[PDB]
Amino acid sequence: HKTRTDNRYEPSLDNLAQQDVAAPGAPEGVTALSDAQYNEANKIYFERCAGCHGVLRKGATGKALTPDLTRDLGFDYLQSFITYASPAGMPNWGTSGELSAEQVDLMANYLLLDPAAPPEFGMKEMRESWKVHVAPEDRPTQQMNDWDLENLFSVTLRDAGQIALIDGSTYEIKTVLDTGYAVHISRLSASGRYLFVIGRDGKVNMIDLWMKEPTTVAEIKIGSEARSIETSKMEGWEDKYAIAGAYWPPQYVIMDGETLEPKKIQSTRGMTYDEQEYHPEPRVAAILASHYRPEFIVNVKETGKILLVDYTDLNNLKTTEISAERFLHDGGLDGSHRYFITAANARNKLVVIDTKEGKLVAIEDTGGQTPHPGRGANFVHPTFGPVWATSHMGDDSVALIGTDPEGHPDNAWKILDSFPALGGGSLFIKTHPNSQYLYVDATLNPEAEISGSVAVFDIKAMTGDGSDPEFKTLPIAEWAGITEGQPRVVQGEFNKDGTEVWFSVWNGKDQESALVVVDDKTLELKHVIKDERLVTPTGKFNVYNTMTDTY
Amino acid sequence: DPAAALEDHKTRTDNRYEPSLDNLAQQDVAAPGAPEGVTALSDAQYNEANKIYFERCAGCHGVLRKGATGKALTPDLTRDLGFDYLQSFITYASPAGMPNWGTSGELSAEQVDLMANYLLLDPAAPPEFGMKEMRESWKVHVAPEDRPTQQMNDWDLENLFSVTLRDAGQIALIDGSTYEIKTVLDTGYAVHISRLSASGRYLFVIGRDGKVNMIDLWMKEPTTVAEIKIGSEARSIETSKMEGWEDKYAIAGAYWPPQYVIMDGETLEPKKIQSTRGMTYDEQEYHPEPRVAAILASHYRPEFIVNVKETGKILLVDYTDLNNLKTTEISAERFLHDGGLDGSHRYFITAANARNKLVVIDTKEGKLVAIEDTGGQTPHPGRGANFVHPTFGPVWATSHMGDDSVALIGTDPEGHPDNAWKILDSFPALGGGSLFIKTHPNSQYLYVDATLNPEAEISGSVAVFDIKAMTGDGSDPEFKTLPIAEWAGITEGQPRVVQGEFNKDGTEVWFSVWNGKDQESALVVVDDKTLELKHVIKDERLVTPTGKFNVYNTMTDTY
Ligand code: DHE
Ligand code: DHE
Ligand code: HEM
Ligand code: HEM
Repeated sequence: HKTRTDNRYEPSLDNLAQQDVAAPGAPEGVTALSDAQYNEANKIYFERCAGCHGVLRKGATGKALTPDLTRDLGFDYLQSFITYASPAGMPNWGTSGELSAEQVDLMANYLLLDPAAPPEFGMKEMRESWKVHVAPEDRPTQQMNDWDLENLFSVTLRDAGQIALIDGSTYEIKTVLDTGYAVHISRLSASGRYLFVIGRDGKVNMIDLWMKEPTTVAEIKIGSEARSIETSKMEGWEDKYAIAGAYWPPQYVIMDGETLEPKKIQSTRGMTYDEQEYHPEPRVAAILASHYRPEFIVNVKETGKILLVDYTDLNNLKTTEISAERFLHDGGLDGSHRYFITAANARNKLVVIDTKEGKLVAIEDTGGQTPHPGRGANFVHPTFGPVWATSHMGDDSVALIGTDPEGHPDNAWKILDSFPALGGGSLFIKTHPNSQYLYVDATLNPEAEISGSVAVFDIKAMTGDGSDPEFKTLPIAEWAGITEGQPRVVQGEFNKDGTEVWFSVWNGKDQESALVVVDDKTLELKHVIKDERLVTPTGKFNVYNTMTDTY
Repeated sequence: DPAAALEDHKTRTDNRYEPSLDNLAQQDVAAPGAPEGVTALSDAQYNEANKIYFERCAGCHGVLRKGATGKALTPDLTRDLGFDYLQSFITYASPAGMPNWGTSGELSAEQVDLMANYLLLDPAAPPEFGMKEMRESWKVHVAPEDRPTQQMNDWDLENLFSVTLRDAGQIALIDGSTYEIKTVLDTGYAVHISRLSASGRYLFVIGRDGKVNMIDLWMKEPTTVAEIKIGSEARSIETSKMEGWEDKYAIAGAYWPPQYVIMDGETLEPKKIQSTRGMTYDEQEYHPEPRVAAILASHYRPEFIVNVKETGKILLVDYTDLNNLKTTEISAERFLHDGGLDGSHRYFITAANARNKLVVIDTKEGKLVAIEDTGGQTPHPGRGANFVHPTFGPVWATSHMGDDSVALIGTDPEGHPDNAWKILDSFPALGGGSLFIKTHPNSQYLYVDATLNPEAEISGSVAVFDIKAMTGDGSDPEFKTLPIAEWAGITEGQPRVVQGEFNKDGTEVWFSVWNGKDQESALVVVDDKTLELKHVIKDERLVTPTGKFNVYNTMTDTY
């Protein structure tokens, strides 16, 4: 229950926590909580505990806390245990994990009562929230603004419920668009015309980059808690569909790529792959799109299932449910775009799926604690050949896995090397075909100096001889020149040409933040982006690199 | 207005066939707490109400009370209605269950109050049943290696009949030519159906309580060689029938938990469990209790065909790879129940009973091909009846529970294009309450029962149509009425005749004369060529005979 560098990345269901709940009756031997006491405890539970234990308390990374188990433990045990607090959430907006004596009582009593399941969110609810602001027939037939769309960057202004569209060459903020609250990621249609953003509360906004003044042409709510979205990327299916994944309800939704009309909702509730036991809360994590078949690649966390969903027929729906490893989170395709490599983070494993054949290929331990690749980093190692890399939240290690079964059979799907970067708390590793450098952040590191810097390895100098490759440390936060707080540097993202890499210097909402652009060839500071509108910048997504999956 | 119960809860000929979860009802449950404004029930009182609910109400309203054919009765809804309304409504009783064993639907004043109070309380979900639970129940009595390598008894296995002796939880293996009860086997609780492996060697039976038994017909004395529990309430089972996959797998479907399980065809080892919880096909709303109904096996692909009732989805599950599981979830129609393959074994035709529709799936292409209203009320085909109509061509027939109609649908898209998947004719048989229609390739007759008809004369008889005399003139073909119950010579009670089943040669058809467990029942064998009584099977052991399955016709899907 203490704060580890690799346990702060748990889901904070703060949007779901806003829903009022009715206090249940208490069975013999259990004391009931008033509506207010219960609601106060429920809000705390959803915001700080549900991530590890589940809203239904059936367990996730943390064990189940169902009434039968908790009642056996007793109020005294629960009270004493909860007194120590709980793991802190993500920095800047997350919880501290500290509880008062009054709250420790509410929490202990709450865990002894029978929880209700939060409301479902189906077609009727989605269609009611579905709004087409600009019908397809009323949209332009060609780009009507003069922006360089493919070099645009879509930046999340987290706490402001907005995104900034920034010119990748001039660094001018072309526009700031409202979305509501905390967009998690931006994804582009295969043609690069449509920008899709998903907010943590399940709201999806679709933006037409071809309009003279790009704006939301359609919006829809697909759940109460969501983190993922993706577009159809199979040749011939450009702009056909979009898909969104939710934590609650546990489901994914395929929507029309032009109107956001909800077409197919699929529940992810089901059996765990290994112990084959029913799990009522299998959250949808990363969602990618196949380049080999007209399918979406969906990670189902708690059950350890990777779904290949064929979108050529939504009525006679074909899917391949792949038994993988529990706690699937993020991942990416290799350089050839044929293999999906994903982190089963809590189990320190990388799962590899062949998207052409639709089958599991390998599962390997990285030797590190809690791999968190984001989409990862693909590059040609001088000795090993094609590899994909990931850093870790739990330690300072960077692991490389071979990704070329045809040309380098002996290295394929094997962890070829592991070496240290700046320190623990890493979230994103990055490179680009035109770059000779491998960038690794350390966002969640407890040391300000480290969390504000980035490690950079020279791929060309890598020998794979077993020694630890040296790295240059870029003082990103220092380059941004921010006085107050301990801003955290996060997520490298390259421009279309792969000549410049951007990083977010993430500070609190009422504090100063910035984006730092680094000249990839020289590893020197290129530009510092600051604007009063740039509030809590986090995710950044270059249109071209996102639409083509170039990483 | 509570007086609305007079119609909503009235017993009809077509509303007595909803599930009775009497096995799940046996589990003792703790009383939940009662929130403010609600009076609590003691553990004893709550358990009593729970048992009644699972036995008489859960079929229509759901174990979780989220609604099935009947509306949801969750605490949020019932509390708004209030105790007074519920008490008054429930006082009128509820629809009766199936004959002989079903509920009367009558409640005492004490019980009515227990039910009203029960509905105001928050129900807990019954226990799940996963791999750990299944493996704990898994027992292999005779390892494959120790079984015979050839038939060791002298029985004509293909002409054998596996008959459900319902209430006793037994099955009688009866010789198809001598009519001798070769053996009566015990499985514990009520067996719903018998299915045969593709080779015809293994007999699989599914108990309503979720118990699966596998019987080796090659043993000198056939007995259960392996058993396993796959849930708390189950009604379906099937074997792999794709060429090259003989004896490879068995699959069982459950009402609770909502799931299906693929097992090893030789040992019953549980291999893959799949939850059926999901979204309804049309309104796309989450349903927490989608029951698995009929399960058939594809002859065109190595797949099982699974009907998921409340969500209206037909699943085509590919068993060639259980790790990288390929399935096709076909949006069909809600309330899918029973069905069968056409004569060519390519198309699955199934009844979405509560909606009076027949759904047709192309098992080769793995897609929905048609949905047609039968024009009748509550179609209940069983596996149906396929035959080449003299003027219409290949057709599949179904009778109805809600009326006396028999509907024919064309099943030949290539050879009789205009007639394909269209209701070609509809005509009356004996009366409403029909459950099974039957024919065989070697017979020119179509048999139709009327099991649930309120009139004894009708419920104890069968209508027989002469397929050869059928024209396409739109008029109603005549039928001969066979007094099956009368032929059986049974005095006490009103036994009901149910389900025709042919012998291997298709020269004789059997019917069950179904009476109560403490009453006399019988099996009646009719000579198909003459439509005359051939033989009556009576035995003190023949208690509550219902489903009958001929080994050959079942293993080959000949109907
Ligand atoms: C499932 C998931 C994905 C994969 C998206 C996809 O494939 O489309 C993802 C990706 C991401 C990516 C993707 C990067 C990429 O390059 O693909 C980014 C930038 C990101 C910024 C953040 N994430 Fe993320 N994130 C979660 C979930 C996820 N994050 C959480 O549940 C968690 C731990 C807590 C929560 O309740 O949200 C969490 C906190 C954060 C943050 O605090 C970050 C740093 C800032 C923010 O804006 O909230 N997450
Ligand atoms: C899901 C299902 C099937 C499909 C089987 C398959 O494809 O493997 C089926 C088939 C059947 C078939 C299949 C016949 C065939 O030729 O395929 C028969 C004989 C049959 C005899 C009965 N059924 Fe059945 N039956 C149910 C469910 C089902 N019945 C119920 O839920 C119900 C309504 C009440 C209950 O709680 O069980 C019920 C009551 C009955 C009876 O009362 C019958 C008449 C006597 C008995 O033994 O219980 N059901
Ligand atoms: C949030 C305030 C919160 C509560 C409440 C909570 C409770 C809780 C209890 C009572 C236990 C004891 C379980 C037992 O049977 O002994 C327990 C145990 C663990 N928890 Fe927890 N927990 C809260 C929050 C969190 C968070 C944010 C995490 C995940 C980072 C988490 C994790 C765990 C883990 C791990 C355990 C130890 C046992 C195990 O599952 O290995 N909890 N929690
Ligand atoms: C079992 C004894 C049983 C109970 C209890 C029960 C309750 C119940 C209530 C309180 C209503 C009224 C709800 C309202 O007005 O909102 C209600 C309504 C219907 N029921 Fe029922 N019911 C019990 C049993 C059964 C059975 C066995 C069936 C199915 C054959 C059934 C069906 C219905 C139907 C139909 C209605 C009317 C509303 C609708 O869903 O159309 N009930 N029941």
